[PDB]
Amino acid sequence: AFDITVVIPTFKAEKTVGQCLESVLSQQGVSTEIIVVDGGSPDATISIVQSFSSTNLTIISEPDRGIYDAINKGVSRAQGGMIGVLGADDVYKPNVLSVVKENASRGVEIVAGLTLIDGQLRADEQYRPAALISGIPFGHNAMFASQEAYRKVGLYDLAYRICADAEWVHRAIKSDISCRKVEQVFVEFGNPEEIIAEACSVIQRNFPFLLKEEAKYLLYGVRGWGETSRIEQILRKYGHESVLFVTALQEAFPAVETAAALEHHHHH
Ligand SMILES: C[C@@H]1O[C@H](OP(=O)(O)OP(=O)(O)OC[C@H]2O[C@@H](n3cnc4c(=O)[nH]c(N)nc43)[C@H](O)[C@@H]2O)[C@@H](O)[C@H](O)[C@@H]1O
Repeated sequence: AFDITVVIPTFKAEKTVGQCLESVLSQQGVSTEIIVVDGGSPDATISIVQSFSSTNLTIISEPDRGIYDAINKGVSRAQGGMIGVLGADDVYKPNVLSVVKENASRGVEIVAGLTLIDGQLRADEQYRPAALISGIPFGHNAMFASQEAYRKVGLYDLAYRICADAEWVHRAIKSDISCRKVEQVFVEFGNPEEIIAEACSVIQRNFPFLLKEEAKYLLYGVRGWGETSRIEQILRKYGHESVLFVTALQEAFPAVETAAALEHHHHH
């Protein structure tokens, strides 16, 4: 019934929710449903959300198990053709929703754009198997996914409080969900061991034969935070387990092509 659904999880968002909503309601060229999933804010959040045009805006306000629980409730109710998720500290840039509608017109399942963070572009990676030894390849708040993409992939895994976004996109890649990356900014905004722990866990969900430290090595290698002289060793160790894994490494690290060809030849 709507081109776009925007799911906005909120808790105590009074300082910025107005700006968030203004970036959504101002979007021209589309019909947009907004679902605000509030976790029981005691501040001005609900009143401010109510200060906007309510025609296509639903407010859920009730306790939840966190951001991704709230997102799941919103996604589950969404009626739009493409579904985006915006945090209250985020803004969509002008004309972004019309750009999503235009770029979704041939039936791609995910349309993702660029993200501006503290005035710099997020260092995005390609949506491909190489992302499976990394994190989320684009900003989650720059992502729009269709009803069918959510039906096929499913919901966000609440076990991940930091990286459920990455884990969902990794599932999309593994499920061969189609994706179109648009080279335009869609969204603007401004404990490391826990983040690293979750990111390594997400990678092991793709490749369960990896030790945590090997998942970490691969993540740091693809992101450029660490060295790569052990990639070939990792490839020899596990290549036989999974053609997807061999593919992921040869994409991430094209210099290991001669060794990856050898894994393919012997095992796949
Ligand atoms: C929206 C998500 O934000 C993540 O940023 P991440 O710093 O964790 O989370 P924050 O930026 O602090 O909060 C994100 C949004 O969720 C709301 N919020 C925070 N906690 C809760 C909660 O317990 N329940 C509900 N209903 N709302 C909550 C907050 O008001 C804000 O709009 C991204 O990493 C994800 O990719 C996605 O963009």
